[PDB]
Amino acid sequence: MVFGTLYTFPGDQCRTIAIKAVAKANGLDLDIRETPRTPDHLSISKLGKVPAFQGADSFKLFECMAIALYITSQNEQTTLLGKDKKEYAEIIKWMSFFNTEIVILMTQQLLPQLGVIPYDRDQVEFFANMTQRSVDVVEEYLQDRTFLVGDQLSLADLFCAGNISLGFQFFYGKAWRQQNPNVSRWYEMVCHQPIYAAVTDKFQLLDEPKLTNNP
Amino acid sequence: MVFGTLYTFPGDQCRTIAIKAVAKANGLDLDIRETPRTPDHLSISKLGKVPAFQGADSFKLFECMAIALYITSQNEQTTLLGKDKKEYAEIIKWMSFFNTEIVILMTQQLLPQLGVIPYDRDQVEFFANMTQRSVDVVEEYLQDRTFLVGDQLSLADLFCAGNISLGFQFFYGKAWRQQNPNVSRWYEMVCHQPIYAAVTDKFQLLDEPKLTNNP
Ligand SMILES: CC[C@@H](C/C=C/C1=C(C)C(=O)[C@]2(O1)C(=O)N[C@@](OC)(C(=O)c1ccccc1)[C@@H]2O)SC[C@H](NC(=O)CC[C@H](N)C(=O)O)C(=O)NCC(=O)O
Ligand SMILES: CC[C@@H](C/C=C/C1=C(C)C(=O)[C@]2(O1)C(=O)N[C@@](OC)(C(=O)c1ccccc1)[C@@H]2O)SC[C@H](NC(=O)CC[C@H](N)C(=O)O)C(=O)NCC(=O)O
Ligand SMILES: [Co+2]
Ligand SMILES: [Co+2]
Repeated sequence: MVFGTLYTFPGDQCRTIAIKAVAKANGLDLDIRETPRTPDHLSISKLGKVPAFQGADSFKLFECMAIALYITSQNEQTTLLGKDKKEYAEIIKWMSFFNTEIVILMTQQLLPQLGVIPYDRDQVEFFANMTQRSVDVVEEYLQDRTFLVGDQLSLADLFCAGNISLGFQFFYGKAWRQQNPNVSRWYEMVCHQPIYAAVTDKFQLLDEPKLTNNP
Repeated sequence: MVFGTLYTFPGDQCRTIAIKAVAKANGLDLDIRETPRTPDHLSISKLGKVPAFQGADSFKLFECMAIALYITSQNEQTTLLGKDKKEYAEIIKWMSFFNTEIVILMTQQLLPQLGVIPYDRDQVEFFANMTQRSVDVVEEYLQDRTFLVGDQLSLADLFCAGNISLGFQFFYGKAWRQQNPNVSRWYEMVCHQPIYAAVTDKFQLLDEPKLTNNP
């Protein structure tokens, strides 16, 4: 049957992509609800947050790290969670760093520029630079690394790549990628991994950013 | 020997307490560096963030979820990570919810009121209410629950309780706890668990908040 239901947004969502990806790779069918905050969704996430999950099990879950790990752990033969205890902890590290130090800061750079949230050129400039100072850590770490953790694809590669896809959607044009070659290579590499390509729209990159910090 | 070194702040820190707690419970000695951002600390966390960890191993880690899980997983007999795959995912859920939807929002309520960060009565009021709307979820969930996950103490109880201790330090006086009985009971219960009491200053609660949203 269907393994469970996943509440999300239409298309590719930065906190959802890995969840779709490892579900397919683990052979778990999912019912994708692309309409958020129905009675069913609030039953899981009272604050109405995407992603939210409920199994056929009828087991309930928010948050994205928890859902991704849950679905992944289903296959006991998976190689997406590290060789050993250290690589696992490392997978946890990158997943938490990307989700709090990159997505949360990039969100406050972005929403004002879409008119969701009040706009202040200086607030937005702050977040843009705080977001990039966190991405700079990854650029640097990836100097002469292929994968975020260990020597093969992990959940961190999938989950993090899906996270940072927010920036490739709006801000990271050719210039930015010239300037940030390792993150760009690694991101473009994870996007072409079949597990990840299978559950996403066609790969596409900005030429110029869709956004600069104008209102 | 010492199992590793932990960079933190002096005294009880909301993202550090569980890490100390499960290290002791697992019989791992830790060298506690209470002076952040030395050359050694930046070697782990280039952004200078607490907690950061390095084993005698010389294995390196930030972020707090990753460190806590790493140290905990050391004992293969631990009961702090759930009976099964669901309870594990649940432990991951509460750890991520407390760390992003409570600590991050409570931080922006708090820092302006300490003068770390610019102050705007309305910005602070926003965060205060967004912080409480996330805590309300826990109040509600804990109605007729003892532990966050399963039927015994887990890492989520320890880690989350340490997180929310920020609020008990500054904002949550007798009034607040009258108003929010389940979170209060559960917090006060985790603080009296010996594993957690062992690595903290004496238990103490506000009468009146140390802070209201004045500058
Ligand atoms: C970037 C992709 C996300 C879109 C974000 C939307 C968003 C809105 C709208 C919004 O109000 C905000 O982000 C948010 O959710 N909280 C927010 O305002 C309080 C914020 O600044 C913040 C949150 C947490 C910590 C610090 C600041 C911000 O303005 S993905 C869709 C959203 N998902 C999540 O937020 C899940 C997060 C959780 N940690 C997890 O599963 O990992 C979402 O559902 N937003 C709708 C909403 O009303 O909250
Ligand atoms: C609440 C206990 C924390 C104290 C927070 C201090 C703090 C300062 C100072 C600061 O600038 C800020 O919080 C921060 O770190 N980033 C911040 O500004 C960009 C912010 O608003 C934010 C961060 C992330 C997502 C959204 C917003 C905010 O003003 S604990 C000590 C601090 N630890 C961490 O931040 C670790 C977080 C990581 N996810 C993890 O290990 O889990 C710390 O070291 N702060 C110092 C600093 O300069 O960053
Ligand atoms: Co650079
Ligand atoms: Co109430």
